[PDB]
Amino acid sequence: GLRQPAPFSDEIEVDFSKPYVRVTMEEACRGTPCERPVRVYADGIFDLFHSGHARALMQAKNLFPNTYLIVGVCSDELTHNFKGFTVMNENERYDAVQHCRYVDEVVRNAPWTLTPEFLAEHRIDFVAHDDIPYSSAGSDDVYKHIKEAGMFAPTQRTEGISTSDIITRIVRDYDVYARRNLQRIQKWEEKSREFIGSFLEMFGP
Amino acid sequence: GLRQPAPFSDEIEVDFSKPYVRVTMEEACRGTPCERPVRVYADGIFDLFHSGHARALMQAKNLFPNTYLIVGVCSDELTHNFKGFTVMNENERYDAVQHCRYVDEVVRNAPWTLTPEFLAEHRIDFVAHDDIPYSSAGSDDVYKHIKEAGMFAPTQRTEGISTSDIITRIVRDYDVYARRNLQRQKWEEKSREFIGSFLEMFGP
Ligand SMILES: C[N+](C)(C)CCOP(=O)([O-])OP(=O)(O)OC[C@H]1O[C@@H](n2ccc(N)nc2=O)[C@H](O)[C@@H]1O
Ligand SMILES: C[N+](C)(C)CCOP(=O)([O-])OP(=O)(O)OC[C@H]1O[C@@H](n2ccc(N)nc2=O)[C@H](O)[C@@H]1O
Repeated sequence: GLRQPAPFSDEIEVDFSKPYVRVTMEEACRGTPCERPVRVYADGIFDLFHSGHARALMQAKNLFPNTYLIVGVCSDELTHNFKGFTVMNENERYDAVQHCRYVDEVVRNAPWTLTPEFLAEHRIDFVAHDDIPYSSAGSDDVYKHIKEAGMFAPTQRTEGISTSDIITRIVRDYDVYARRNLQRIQKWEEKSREFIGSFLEMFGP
Repeated sequence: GLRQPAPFSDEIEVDFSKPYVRVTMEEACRGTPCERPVRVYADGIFDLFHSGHARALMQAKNLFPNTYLIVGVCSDELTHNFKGFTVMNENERYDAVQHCRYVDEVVRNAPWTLTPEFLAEHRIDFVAHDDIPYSSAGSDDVYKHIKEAGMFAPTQRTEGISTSDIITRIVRDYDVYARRNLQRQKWEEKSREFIGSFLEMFGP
């Protein structure tokens, strides 16, 4: 079992007498020595941290026999810009992921698009996300180049769970509930369907 | 690290050739030889599983040098009955806890009140929860009897976070957003009463 949370990128002592060398799917799947695990990077908002996230993170932890899971979490600032609102701000979301079971390391304030230097800095061998193209402004897929590098490792999305769902579950209930106490309208019953959807647009795609 | 989730209670084998024998704070804090960890029970709804929960569990895991953390998760039925609603469904919250870092095994469909024979089958050495007396049912504290056995290990609530808080953030903005679009009166005065009432349904 684990008694303590996951190290932030900062806490950890890293060595540049160690050159940057990735591994190959074959070399990684044959499985790595204990001193040299495979290093994988998964990224996201992780708003309303839930099972869908955690399973993806488990998928990611298990890609190879010996693996080190690092997880980039984006800032509120970057997220509100390119995506929509978070219900929970970055610190809560930083704390959340630290408590996940398969998480070795947390990377704060992580970049929307990944750069050669980020990958070199954090010594990343592969990258874990779902195989849908991510369109964030200017790009049809922001993982395209990581895919092309052969660096990309796809994952599977859990069904029935998502941050939109958790929001729509609540909002749907309050909508009818508020209006009910107002009675104690007709256009609302019509626009209720219209309002809720629009509301969740603000939270992304 | 850990590549796999937490077992459930049933999913694991248990050998009853071992009689039920608890352990004192003393020889527990002295530390427990490997094959005999200390077994601690923490319980809750874990609706909207969050970091207040997760750290609560971390303390629980850390109460002793060698500690086995069992965590019970109460049913929708029990919860809707004795507490209020859950936006998360019992099967969802069963899954949530599985992915927590400090949790060795999960116990589905937990009791609202803990019983001698429940503590017997799960071989529970101690119990971790906050020291605020828990009043539901007719009990003004449901842990009092567990307290009195000296079997209780308190924990500390995190702050700024709780399952009720995540509701109000989401809720609030929508109360004002809807009304805003609505114009396309007097709701403002009552608005605070509304939200408050809405969160009463999920508990205190
Ligand atoms: C901004 N990026 C593109 C750099 C990082 C990706 O941003 P994002 O919006 O995909 O982050 P997110 O928090 O929505 O998703 C985190 C990860 O959890 C996975 N996920 C999410 C929800 C869900 N029900 N099942 C999942 O498997 C997604 O595939 C993703 O790989
Ligand atoms: C009903 N019981 C007593 C049988 C089980 C306990 O029910 P509960 O209402 O305490 O469950 P809950 O989900 O509200 O709390 C779960 C656990 O997380 C901890 N917790 C929760 C929120 C928070 N901000 N800080 C915390 O430390 C609580 O101490 C509790 O131990």
